[PDB]
Amino acid sequence: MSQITIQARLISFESNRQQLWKLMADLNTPLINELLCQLGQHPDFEKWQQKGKLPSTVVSQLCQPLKTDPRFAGQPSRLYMSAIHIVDYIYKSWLAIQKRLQILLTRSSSLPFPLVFETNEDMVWSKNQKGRLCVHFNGLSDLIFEVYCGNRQLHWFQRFLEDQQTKRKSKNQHSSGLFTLRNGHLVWLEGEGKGEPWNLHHLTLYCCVDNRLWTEEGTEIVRQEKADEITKFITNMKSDTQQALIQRKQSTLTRINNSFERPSQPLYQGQSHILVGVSLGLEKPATVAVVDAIANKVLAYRSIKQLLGDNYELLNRQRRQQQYLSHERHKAASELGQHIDRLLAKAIVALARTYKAGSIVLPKLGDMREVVQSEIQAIAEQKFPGYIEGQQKYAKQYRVNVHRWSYGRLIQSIQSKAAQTGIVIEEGKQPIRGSPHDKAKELALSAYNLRLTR
RNA sequence: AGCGCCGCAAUUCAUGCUGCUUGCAGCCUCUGAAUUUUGAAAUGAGGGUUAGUUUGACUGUAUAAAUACAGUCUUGCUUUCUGACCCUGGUAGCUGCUCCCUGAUGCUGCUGUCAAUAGACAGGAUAGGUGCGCUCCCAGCAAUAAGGGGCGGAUGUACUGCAGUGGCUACUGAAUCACCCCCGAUCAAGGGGGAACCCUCCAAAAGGUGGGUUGAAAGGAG
Repeated sequence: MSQITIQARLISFESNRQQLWKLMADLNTPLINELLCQLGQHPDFEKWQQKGKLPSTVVSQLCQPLKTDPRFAGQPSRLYMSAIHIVDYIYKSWLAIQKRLQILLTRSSSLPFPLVFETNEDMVWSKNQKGRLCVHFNGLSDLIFEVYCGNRQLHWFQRFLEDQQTKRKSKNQHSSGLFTLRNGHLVWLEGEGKGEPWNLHHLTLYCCVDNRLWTEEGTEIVRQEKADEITKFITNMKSDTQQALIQRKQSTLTRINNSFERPSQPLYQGQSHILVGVSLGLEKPATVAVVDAIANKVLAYRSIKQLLGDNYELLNRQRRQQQYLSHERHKAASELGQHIDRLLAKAIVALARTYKAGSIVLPKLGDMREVVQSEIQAIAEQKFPGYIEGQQKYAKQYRVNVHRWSYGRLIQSIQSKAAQTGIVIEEGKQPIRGSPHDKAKELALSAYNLRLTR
């Protein structure tokens, strides 16, 4: 469930970029547009409106005659299935957002639609004579691409090259599914300026990798899980296609037994009894309570001011920017909230790792709006005792001065960082009319009680 | 006057210390939370300017672990703050809305000089405020059928008045720099020299050789 996106820039000759632009803009983009129009006019679209799913079999069965079409004749079938995967993902996202919010539905832009790659054997690496990390995809392999990236992204490509060399050196005796690659995305970045379009817009690649494949212990865990799943499926099954499938599965099981030359790092196994709870508020948007959960003595209290080491002014800056943006919208973004959420996630994960924590609880996003409203109400009578005009005025002022804190982004960041480290994530009921530190402590004890009962 | 925010005193607490009784007694030396104060420490600023520095990876030793140290490679992807730079615009076109009063609401307000009133000339954002911003007030103005008061042309109840407003395109160009310059490149490859600090060696010393510092961070895409 955990994936990491690695970004890189692709540099090649002018003729190479010209060929790619002539191959995508004039072929793939009209492909995407025409299948979007076809599914819009497809008679089963109305039936598919009810259920938020779309199998790829029907899309392939409606798309394969375009392979031999004169306008779209020259293109690898891998790019065609990339296009159908892209349209499937886009339509699934459209169904998801329509169901969440519960025609033509076509928009346009300047950069060409991307290129996907689910399999990993097609994308092949090589070492340049200069020393760069060249990549050549399966199909049009005579055209070379140079990869450029930062210091914290080059070692993943080094591991990709090492995996390729190990695969080709051992006569393909190693497992292909054990590679760190998950997905590959080929996009552009809207290069500004004037001139030739192919020489103006940069080309970039995103590689989806798995956290549990970088270290050795993760690679033993994942191969043990895969072997257990394969054996369980075989015993469940214990028909030429199914037969060939079972020999392929046993062949992959044999391939798994071979070990990769990967670095060894000790695995983190947090204690089950130790708990960490995080409470999301407004006056104190994030509070942390590290509790033993066995005896009612709390190991650690942490307010948000201590979490951001020499970064507390960033919260005030983001609040001011949010207020200004709300005022601007009321008349008719720097994306700092994402950075603050990621900083908070890193700080909380570091705090949990310091205290040997293994379980952390977060409030649920859906039912915490009433929690925010009750916190506003509680601080309203906190400021003014009993005259309802005072509480109403204070609530209006406090709402206009400070707005929401983008809780869902924080939830996603915490989940991603915990999955990167290996800390269990739980949910619980946030209590009402209590101190935020006491709120976090009560949430942690409630989470421990729920885990004990369930 | 009131709202949020940064921190100064004092009280309490510990999420800190003193001892081990490993949860209890005391305290604020460091670090944080709650409470009255006030305008003495901090937050705070319009638009951009990089192949930007750092937060990297692997191999071992101390450490149960975090963490520190020694050896090798290195890269330019996307961002958050901070430091420095010019400026509040020019060339040509397109487009929305329009009498007085009372309004919710919105715009403006930096310094010195020529015209009291239109506009320019230079510096420069320490842009009108209690320490700073804010749908909040300080004056002017603007617009909307939010209402009232209408008048002329118009047979007409419809329409127009009683010269302004904001937005979009191609060039221009100011940064194209993280100590600062020069050289061709910004689909690509760096080199040379210079001023300041620290360590070691030569060196009575001056000075030179070898190394490091010339800011810190975050990243799963959609």
